[PDB]
Amino acid sequence: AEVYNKDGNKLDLYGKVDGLHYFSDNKDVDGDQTYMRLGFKGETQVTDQLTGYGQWEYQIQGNSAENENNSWTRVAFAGLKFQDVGSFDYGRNYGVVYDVTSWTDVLPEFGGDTYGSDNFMQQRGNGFATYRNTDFFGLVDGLNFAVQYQGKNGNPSGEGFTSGVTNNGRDALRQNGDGVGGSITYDYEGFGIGGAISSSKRTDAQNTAAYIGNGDRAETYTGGLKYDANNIYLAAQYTQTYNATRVGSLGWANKAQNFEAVAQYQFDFGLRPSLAYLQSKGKNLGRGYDDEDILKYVDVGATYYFNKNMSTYVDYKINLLDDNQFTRDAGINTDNIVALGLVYQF
Amino acid sequence: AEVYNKDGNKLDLYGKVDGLHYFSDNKDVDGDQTYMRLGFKGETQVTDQLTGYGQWEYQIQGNSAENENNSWTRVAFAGLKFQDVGSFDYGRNYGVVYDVTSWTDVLPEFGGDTYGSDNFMQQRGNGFATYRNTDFFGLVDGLNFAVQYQGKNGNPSGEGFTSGVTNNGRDALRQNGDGVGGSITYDYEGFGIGGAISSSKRTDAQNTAAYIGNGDRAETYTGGLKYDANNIYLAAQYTQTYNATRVGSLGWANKAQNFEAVAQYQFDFGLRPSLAYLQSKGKNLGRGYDDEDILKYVDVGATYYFNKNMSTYVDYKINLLDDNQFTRDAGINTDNIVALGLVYQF
Amino acid sequence: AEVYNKDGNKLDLYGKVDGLHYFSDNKDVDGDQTYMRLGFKGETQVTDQLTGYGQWEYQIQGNSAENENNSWTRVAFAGLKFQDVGSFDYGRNYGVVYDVTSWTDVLPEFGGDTYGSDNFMQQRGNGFATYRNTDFFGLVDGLNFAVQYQGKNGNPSGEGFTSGVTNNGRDALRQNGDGVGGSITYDYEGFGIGGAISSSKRTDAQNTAAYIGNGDRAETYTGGLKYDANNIYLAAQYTQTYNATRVGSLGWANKAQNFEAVAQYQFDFGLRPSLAYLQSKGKNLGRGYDDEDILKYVDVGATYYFNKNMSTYVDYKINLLDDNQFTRDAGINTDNIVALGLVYQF
Repeated sequence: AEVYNKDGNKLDLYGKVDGLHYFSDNKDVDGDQTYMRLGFKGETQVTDQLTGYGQWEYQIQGNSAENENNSWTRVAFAGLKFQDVGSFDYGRNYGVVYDVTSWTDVLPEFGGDTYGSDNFMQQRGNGFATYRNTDFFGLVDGLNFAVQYQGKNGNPSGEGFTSGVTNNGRDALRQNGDGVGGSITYDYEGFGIGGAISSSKRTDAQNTAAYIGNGDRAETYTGGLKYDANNIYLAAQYTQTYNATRVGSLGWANKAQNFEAVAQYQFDFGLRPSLAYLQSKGKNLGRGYDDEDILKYVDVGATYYFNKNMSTYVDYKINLLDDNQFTRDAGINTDNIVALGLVYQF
Repeated sequence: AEVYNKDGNKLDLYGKVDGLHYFSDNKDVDGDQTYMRLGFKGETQVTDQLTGYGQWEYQIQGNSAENENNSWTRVAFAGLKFQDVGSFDYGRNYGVVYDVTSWTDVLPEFGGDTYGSDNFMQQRGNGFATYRNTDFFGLVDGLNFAVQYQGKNGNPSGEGFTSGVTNNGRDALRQNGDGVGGSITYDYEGFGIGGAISSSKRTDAQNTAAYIGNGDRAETYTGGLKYDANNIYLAAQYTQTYNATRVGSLGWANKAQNFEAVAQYQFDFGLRPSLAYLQSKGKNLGRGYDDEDILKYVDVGATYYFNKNMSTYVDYKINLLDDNQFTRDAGINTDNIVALGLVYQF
Repeated sequence: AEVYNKDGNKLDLYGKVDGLHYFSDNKDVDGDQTYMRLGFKGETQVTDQLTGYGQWEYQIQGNSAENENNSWTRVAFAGLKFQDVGSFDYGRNYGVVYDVTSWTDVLPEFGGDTYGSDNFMQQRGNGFATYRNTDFFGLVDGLNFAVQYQGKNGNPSGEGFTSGVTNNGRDALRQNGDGVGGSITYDYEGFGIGGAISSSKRTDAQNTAAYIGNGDRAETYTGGLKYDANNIYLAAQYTQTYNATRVGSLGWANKAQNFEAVAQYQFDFGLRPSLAYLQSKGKNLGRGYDDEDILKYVDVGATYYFNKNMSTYVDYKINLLDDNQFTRDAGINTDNIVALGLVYQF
């Protein structure tokens, strides 16, 4: 919670430590996943109508030995917020789509893995500019909508590259060009209807013949429904991506028609049994397959909260993906996983 | 100290900065050792009988240049604590043995180097599960005992390995298998008697012919005495490890019979002169030596506290190890060291 | 600001998040420069005349992807401060010269780039020992002067080196030997006159034939003037370095006669228009050039503060360096840059 509050500025340092264990026949994930997150969320009141804010979060891994450090900045964004107008921020922030897919991201640890960090515009990414209007400037409540842009993160500097070079370059699986997107959402009577659209130009370092799924731009459409009332949570979402969904290490997919569903219930003592189904179907991707789903699994779990600071979760990912050549080339999991976690948070 | 305390939860952010300098003829340690530690120790009261807690500490090095970062998570563990029953935690935590050897870890900077981080079960390590009972459920005070388990941390993923692979793999000198251990301690009238036992299965990546000291399991026994009264501190400890004591880079030792002693005195203004002797004898290790001690030195030092936040220490490690072929192969220090430190802590 | 204050010790955790964007034809800097800084500045009152303090700052980069972490410790120093005597600190701290050149370091993001971190003695560096006397032990106010020493940071350990090895070695462009320096400054009636002198022995790893500018020691002289009154800021500074000014990657320069000037004005609402000119002339360096300036540019910018926590700056670096062979060998920028930043700070 808030730790400093005086002279027109408040600042809370938040975070968590998660002692986590993965049990899987797939020895690439089996083991210990203990980690932590630490960050701050500061906000100042410039005037009775203008606000400023800065948030930052840093995830560190606690399962590595003493002689290596695994950690990364999840979010680091600064902006302003003018009342009944909206808020504008810049930095490394969440994607336009994430929010609606965040409706199906209420799992203990798994779930919402039809995308990853440093994807096109569908999760955490750098170079973001987001304008989020709340209540349509007061016409009606729970009618928010956002417009967002992102700049290019091309090839790294110093690696002999001569085209598509940016000071913060990276591997081609995580690069991107100039992209724009929007989102619209209405949440009333508990019922929530959300929609997102995004497009992003692709770089030449990604248009190579090694990575599959060549295309000019990446275009994502998402439509989702949600229901959160009387200790019940239901959510469904359907996304269609064109040249915008990763396929292991082989690159991306031409199309991807994934339909996610999740249902949870909150009991009067702190038990939350969750059931979430995910299927992401790759279609007309190429290389001889020309049709094969990227992901298919169910997740049955239970989270037990003792308060708003201490909790523990059990999770069971039943993977319904048989081992074939496409999976073995892409490196996509096919085994059932168990996740036992103990989370402290402040 | 505590910085946030309200709504049934308290959280203290603690740490220190240490401006340290090493003076040694061994140019591998001679130079600047300035560093810092930062972390949090949060605790919430679930019920009048059930507690939750989470601690985390991160050590960063301040003697490196601007273009590299040296740091690592020392401890990151979360658990619960039920009164007159005990506490159970998980994550990266301290070993079963450490506590009793912690009796001989009261030196300024040196001392307690018969083990290192990511050893078998004798210091900080990942994948820990520890149940510590206090006062034998109330029968008698100062009679605590702990039972602890640790899982395997095998070979890294993505390095072509096909056996003993875990998601948090590392080098073979720091791997381990499934291990279990216990400890029992009685501290009354200042007199403290402690004992620890630990065993750990070894992985096949460690059973190679390159690293010496092949064996099925690693077995450590420790017995120690302590005395802390009327501004006096005495401590002695004897450990015997089988296939569990590192020998530089060549692997481990078959046996190791180390006997540590330490004596310090606290004066009425803040002076603490410390004298600590360490000898760790490797026996029947192989490769032609078949008998040679791993470590032998004395440490004379003085710590001056100005308060509970600011202190400065002088330390003099007289190394009684002559330079032979075994040391030069293992990379074990043989020179006398001086350590001048200025420590601020909060 | 201060977050913990009780029992004779105070501690403030400070920092900032900066959403920054660089626009440049030089694709090595063009892109996103969003970053953050986090640290603590603790201080305890030992006696009514003796103080202890410890500061630490850590800069992390937020423009990198999820699978790499760019960060570094900027300052980490601990010391004591006896009233009307002075303060002594050790660790990674700022250089003797920086302060006077800090008079021309009042730019939004650019400026003060005639040196870099891990230079000889003119900015942040490790192994520092600084004694700063304030008011000449009370004879006259605003007459402070400092004496500072630094030890060697030679070659890294484990890289087959046999001479000039330190436990915290680095690349030869950032090494150094035993150096000493002093500084004297008088600030009265707003008028400030500052002067600094520094000398540093050079290591053999830097005396190679690959890096240009061979010489026994590095010697820097600096003289500067400042004026800060009635919402006006003027500053000028002249440095002459011998074997102490970096030249891209080719090593250093034999001489460097740089003359920096800056002028800013603070308006009654928060606008600060800044104009800063920098020229650093390399002379008699060798390799066939024998005369060529290291840097030459102007910077026109404007910073707008909304409070002491939220601000935003625009900056325009007009580079007056034409592209020749020397620049292309050294890797020195030649293009005009634009910098748009949004800074939140606590």
